[PDB]
Amino acid sequence: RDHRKIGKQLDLYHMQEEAPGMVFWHNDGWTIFRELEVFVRSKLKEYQYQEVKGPFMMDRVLWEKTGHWDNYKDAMFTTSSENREYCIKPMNCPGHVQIFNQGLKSYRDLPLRMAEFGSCHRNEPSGALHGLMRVRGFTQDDAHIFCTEEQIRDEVNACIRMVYDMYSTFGFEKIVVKLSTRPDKRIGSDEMWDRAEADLAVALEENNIPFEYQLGEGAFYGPKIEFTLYDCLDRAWQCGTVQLDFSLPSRLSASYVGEDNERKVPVMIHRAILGSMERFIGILTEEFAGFFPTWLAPVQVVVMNITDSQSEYVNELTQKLQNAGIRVKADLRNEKIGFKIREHTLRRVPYMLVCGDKEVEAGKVAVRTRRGKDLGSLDVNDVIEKLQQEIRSRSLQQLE
Amino acid sequence: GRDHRKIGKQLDLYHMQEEAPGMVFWHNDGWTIFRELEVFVRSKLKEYQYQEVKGPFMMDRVLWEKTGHWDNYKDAMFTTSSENREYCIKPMNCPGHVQIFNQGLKSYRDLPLRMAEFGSCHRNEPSGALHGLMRVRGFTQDDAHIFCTEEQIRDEVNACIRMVYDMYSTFGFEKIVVKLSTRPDKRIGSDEMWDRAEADLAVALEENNIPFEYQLGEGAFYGPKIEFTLYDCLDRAWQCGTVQLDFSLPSRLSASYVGEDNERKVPVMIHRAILGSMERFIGILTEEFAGFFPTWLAPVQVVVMNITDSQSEYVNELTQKLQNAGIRVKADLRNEKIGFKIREHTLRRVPYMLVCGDKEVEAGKVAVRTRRGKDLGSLDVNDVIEKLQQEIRSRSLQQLE
Ligand SMILES: C[C@@H](O)[C@H](N)C(=O)N[C@@H](CNC(=O)CCn1cnc2cc(Br)c(Cl)cc2c1=O)c1cccc(-c2ccccc2)c1
Ligand SMILES: C[C@@H](O)[C@H](N)C(=O)N[C@@H](CNC(=O)CCn1cnc2cc(Br)c(Cl)cc2c1=O)c1cccc(-c2ccccc2)c1
Ligand SMILES: [Zn+2]
Ligand SMILES: [Zn+2]
Repeated sequence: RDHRKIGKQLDLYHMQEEAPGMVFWHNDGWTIFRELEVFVRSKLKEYQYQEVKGPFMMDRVLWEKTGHWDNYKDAMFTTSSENREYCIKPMNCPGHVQIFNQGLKSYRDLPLRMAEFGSCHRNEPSGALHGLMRVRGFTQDDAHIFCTEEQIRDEVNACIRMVYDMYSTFGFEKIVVKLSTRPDKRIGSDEMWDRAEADLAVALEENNIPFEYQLGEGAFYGPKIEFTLYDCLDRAWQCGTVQLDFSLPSRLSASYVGEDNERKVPVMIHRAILGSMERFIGILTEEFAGFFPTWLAPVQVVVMNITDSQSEYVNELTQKLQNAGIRVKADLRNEKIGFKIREHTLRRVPYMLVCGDKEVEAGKVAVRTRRGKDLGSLDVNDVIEKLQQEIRSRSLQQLE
Repeated sequence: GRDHRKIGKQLDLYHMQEEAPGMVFWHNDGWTIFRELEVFVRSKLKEYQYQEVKGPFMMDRVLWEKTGHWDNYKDAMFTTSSENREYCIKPMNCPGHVQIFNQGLKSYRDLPLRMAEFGSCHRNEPSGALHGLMRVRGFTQDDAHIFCTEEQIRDEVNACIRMVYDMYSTFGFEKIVVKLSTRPDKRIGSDEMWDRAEADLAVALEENNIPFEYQLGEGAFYGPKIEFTLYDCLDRAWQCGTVQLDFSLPSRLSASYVGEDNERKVPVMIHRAILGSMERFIGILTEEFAGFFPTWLAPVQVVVMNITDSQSEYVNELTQKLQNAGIRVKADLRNEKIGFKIREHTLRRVPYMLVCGDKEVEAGKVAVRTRRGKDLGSLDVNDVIEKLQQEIRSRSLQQLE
């Protein structure tokens, strides 16, 4: 269950000293990444999020207005052109505010939910880098909700539901929840923090989620909820964050025309659920020990003949699976069926569809799992229908 | 007028600002177009048997010095530093593709190896020269590098040419000008290697019956090239596609494979992009169609609306059915005149406006209006869904008539 070992074995990715903590995604690795993106996109649609894409770099002057420069400039990559200094984006929030600030906004536009697969770069110490877990370049399943003070509870409620919804897909049901309260140094009144902490608390209560306080660990600019999932080894992974922000919109001149016709500053909610896509792929690799659920598998089905005699039946079946939208390969090599099964088992291919004379003659196929189980000979169309359902449902469980 | 800048703002596709010169903020509807263009390219990558990879955003100046690009183009590169080490923000994807190729033992059986990437490139271009989506600092290349043997070059150039015209024809671009650039004075390799390389490009074009003009002496140091310039409906020239042979970079970056003789051999590299800059191509398409995108590219493909509050449930039902069919659809149940609603969706360039009166609800039908203003009449819901699915899946340039 070492993602670095499994990563090399299944040709998913590699790292080099020429680019510390920045992943070279190979074909099969990039297939997993993209299917994870497709999955998160389906949830973005289901929870009424926009999806945007921001530039990689923006003027340091803009980043100075955020307050991040003074506190995190040493963790930021910088580059200059024509006597102007640009920061390579470590976060997507300022970029999202720039898009919000294009066009006059009304209370009618709120809540405005803006998601991005945000490419972030952090100048992390090289010596502390570790595989996909501790990197310099990562992709955040990021979103910023612009909303009224009155909309916070409902919007945080929806974030909590989305968190549990997405973790459950991967078989993560043990979640530890922590609400971080007002720190010693903070902006706004004690009243603002009372209401803000209460909003996070009520949202968790509305979802029947038990939690505990991290007293005084809240950010300068608002309280947060943190979600720690536990893998099958009972190891803790902090992935999910919901962070209230009463600072950044004001700092970056974000406003909307209220129902009272007065100009108002929107509340900002930061949330990531997976956190780092790269890290989450790392966690899944170790969770499944490379046995990715069928919907995530680089190659989902290998169709294979026992002898040369079934080659054309394999070709027809491989085309049928291709047409069904399944990631399929034909193994037509002049090798023992045992040799083929062993190789594709080692490559963690969910299903091996074996075609002998008996299968061809009956219009059936013999189904073998990477777990070494023989499901027997089944109707081709019934198997294809079943594989499609398992893939569409993003099921953790293989055919019975 | 068909200014991509004007349409980009009007349809909420993108914006650019002084704090990020020549770099694009893609808004929801613009990012929808970008992603559909990506889906299209990926369909071709599968058909033409390409792998798809993702490389790091930055790599050590030391490696960029090995390529030779540093000496020639250091001023056009963005650089950043960490722990007394200088890094270049990648202006090209080729060195990264070699890095992935160099991982794992390669044999002649692995060739041709076709490696594609939607490659984030950055060029430190003069800020005064930037304009719209056409000249930018940050762009995305529909890039690929083919690692092949000398013998495989002609066949791989042939497939590249077919892919180029396949993609350009999808968008209705049939006027393509082609230029073959031959050996310069300072070049690598034998006169014989250049003889074979130039012939491979020429014969590939001739066999495809592609008229081309030679650009004698204008080829690169490291090999000859074909360039494809497409013309829009205003007869403006856009150089988008390149097929560039490279007998230099694989050697420079220690690329090798085990030949059939079990001896180490340097692979030939083919650089190829078809759209060129994805951002620029979207700009070209925005102007070509004047924001009237073909249905498959349209941010919102269908709007379903009611005549009274009686049909509001039937509209919601039809809206869900269209969504399940894989169509980008929205319901408009607002208390506004039908003439007001249809004008808003026509201005937003929605291909199809589906209207539900009592006659439509009763018959299980829907009235279909095109954004051009053609009334196709009251048609069977399932007939309409299947017609829309076919138009989208075929990526048809034309709407139902
Ligand atoms: C959800 C986003 O919209 C939000 N902007 C954000 O990135 N929040 C952080 C957690 N928040 C913080 O970490 C705040 C403190 N902090 C820390 N390091 C920084 C480093 C830089 Br270079 C800059 Cl500019 C700011 C900060 C900063 O504010 C966050 C939330 C969830 C997962 C992860 C994460 C987990 C594992 C790997 C990578 C990232 C990070
Ligand atoms: C297809 C890729 O695999 C290949 N690497 C590549 O990018 N080729 C260039 C055309 N090639 C050249 O232009 C070669 C000369 N050149 C010029 N400027 C550079 C600037 C830098 Br900063 C560096 Cl590092 C290298 C070069 C370089 O080699 C190419 C090909 C097709 C469209 C476009 C393009 C068209 C419009 C906008 C943006 C890009 C560019
Ligand atoms: Zn944020
Ligand atoms: Zn290249």
